[PDB]
Order: sequence, then C-alpha cells, then structure tokens
Amino acid sequence: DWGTLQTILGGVNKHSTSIGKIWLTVLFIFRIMILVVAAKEVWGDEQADFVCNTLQPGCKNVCYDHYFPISHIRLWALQLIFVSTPALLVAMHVAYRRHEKKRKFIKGKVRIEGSLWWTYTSSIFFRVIFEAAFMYVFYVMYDGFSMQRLVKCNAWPCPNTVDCFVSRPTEKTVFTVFMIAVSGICILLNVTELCYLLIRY
Amino acid sequence: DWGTLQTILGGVNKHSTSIGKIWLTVLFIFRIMILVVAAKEVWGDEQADFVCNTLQPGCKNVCYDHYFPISHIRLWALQLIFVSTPALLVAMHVAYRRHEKKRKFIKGKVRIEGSLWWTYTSSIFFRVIFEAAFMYVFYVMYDGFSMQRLVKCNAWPCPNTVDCFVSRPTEKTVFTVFMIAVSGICILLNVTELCYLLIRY
Repeated sequence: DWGTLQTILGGVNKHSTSIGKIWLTVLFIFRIMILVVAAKEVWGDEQADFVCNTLQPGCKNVCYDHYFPISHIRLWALQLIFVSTPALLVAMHVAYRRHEKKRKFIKGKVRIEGSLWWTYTSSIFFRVIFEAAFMYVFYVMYDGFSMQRLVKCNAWPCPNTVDCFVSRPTEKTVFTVFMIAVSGICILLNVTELCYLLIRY
Repeated sequence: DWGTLQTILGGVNKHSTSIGKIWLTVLFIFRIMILVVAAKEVWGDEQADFVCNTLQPGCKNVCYDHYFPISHIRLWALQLIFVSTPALLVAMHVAYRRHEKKRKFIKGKVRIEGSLWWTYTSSIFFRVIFEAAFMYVFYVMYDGFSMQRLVKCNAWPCPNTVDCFVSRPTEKTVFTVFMIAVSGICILLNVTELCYLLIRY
C-alpha cells in the first residue's frame, strides 16, 4: 500500500491555485520512483564488493563503517520519510478535523481556512526545513558532493594507511546527483509556496 | 673434517692419569653425535609447524620469536662450540709451543709442565665456566626445564591473548634432557679435573 494511499489524503480536494501544488507531488512520486530503483539495485554491493587491500581482520568492516555511517540509500530514504511526514500529518489533520466538525454540528469555514490553512503553512515551512536539513547532511557528512573510486581508510585495526575500493561509485554518484538535484528543485517549490503565503499574508 | 681432526690435537700424546681424561672426550664426541641427530631432524619443524590460532598477520612470527629467541639446537650448538674452544686452544697452544721450543734449541721440560700444564689447568676452569654458563641460560632462559605442547603468546600484533602450538615438544624435550644431563655429567668430569689440580696443587 506504498504511494497510492498517501495520495488519497495527500492530494486532497481543493486547496490553492499556484500550478506548484501538483508539480511538487508529481516529483514526490518521481523521487520515490528513482529511489525505489537505486536502493535494492545499486546499494546491495555497497558492503559486499567494498574491497580493502589488507589481510588485517578488523579493517574492512571498520573501513566501511568509518566511511559509510548512514549509507546514502538510507539517507535518501529518511529524507523521503521526514519530508513525507508534514504532507501526511496535514492531510491527517484535515480528514480528521473536517470529518469531526461536520458530523458534530449537523445534528447537534472561518476555522477551515483558519486551523487548516494555517497548519499547512507551517507544514510547508516544515517540508523545506527537512528537505534542507538532509540536503545539508548529504553534502556535509559525505566528503564533498560525490564518492571516489577508492578511499584511503585509516580505520583502527588496519595496518597504518590502507586502500579500499567502493562499488560503482559513479552509478552511485549519478543517483546522488538526481536525488540531490530533485532535492533542490523540491526545495524551491516548497519555498515558493512558503513565499505565496508570505505575499498575501 | 668435523670431529676427526679436533682429536688429532685434542687427544694428545700423554698428559695425566685419572681415567676421566678420555671419558670426558668420549662424551664430547657422544654429545656432538646426539646433537648432529637432533638438529637437522627435530628442529626443522620448530618454525614451520608452529601454529598460532589467529588470522592476525603479525602474530605467528612474533609468537615464535618472543618465545624461541635462540632456539635450542643453536644453543646446544654454541655450547659444543665454546666448550670446544678451550680444548682446541690448549691443544693449539701445545703443538705450537712444543714444536717451537724443540726445533729452535736443537740446532741453536720445566716449562713444558710449567707453561702448558698451567694453561691446561685454566682451560679446565674455562671448560666448566662455559659448560655451566650455558647450562645456566638453558635453564633460566627457557621457561622451566622443558617446553609445553601449546603456549599462550602475547606477541605484539596478536589480538589479545592467542594460542600457538609447538612441534613435538616432547621429542624436543627428550633431547633437552639428554643434552642437559650430559651437560651436567660433562661438568663434573671437568670439575674433577679442576679438583685433582687443586689437590696436589
């Protein structure tokens, strides 16, 4: 039930008029499509085919870890999770509060644009707080903007400075580009919607 | 030319009357016979079949060394070398000084019993100084009087405390007994001759 149901509440009835309402969510899908291709495919090798040229037991495991603390595809994953949260927390805040107020005062819209159009504004703030909280780590945590073919790893139990080599560090980067590019694009659409709610107040 | 020539000068013409003159040298031969059996036969394995249960590169080499600094058969060897030295230094001091004084005053025995029976007394002192200098190390250097089946070796590059195992540590000990026993026997005969030169002065 992954993706089809998030839209049943995520793509709600009739919220705003900016052409960036759907655009942002079409990417949200696109962006989980690109990742549901990367993950199971290019990262399986991450640990397996990660070769350290040393016979020294401890080394290779320590050399992956010290170098791949939260692997990319689990970061990408967490991103799509956190940045998914505001989207579904709001949609949850709506289908609850709207169903509630309605079926309670029918037997016995200033607060529909009040309560909900307001939490949605802070959501849009949250979205870009996350989309940029990770975009940050993904750029600061991981030694520049990509990964090299080999790394020189000083992991504890290696003898002095040893070599190690990653698997397909280009294919791995390629997908770090797209996912970082679309991570920026999906930042602007998010900030344009935070901009439009700063223009008319 | 090993053994047969040391006797040509070692077992000289007519030195003393104690029945321990030949006895000591018959052992000297016996003792190089037992060692010329041990060495090439039981010690080849020392390093080869010395097994340390660890995958840790440095370890096994360091575990032999830290534990077998001057291997037994090279000690035994050095013994038979040093304790061989006084025997052949004297015999050398004789066949030289005797050949010299003779062929020099023939054309133009108070100093034969003086010079030579005196250096021979200090030789006998030297013999038992060596025979006991090593007998000492061989007992102090090597962790008791024999060797265990396995050792627990803390050699640097092992992970913590590792096991290792020696080759035929009994056959190795067996020959440490004989060679240490005959190292004691050959001490007493040496000291009995230093005793007989202390009795009549």
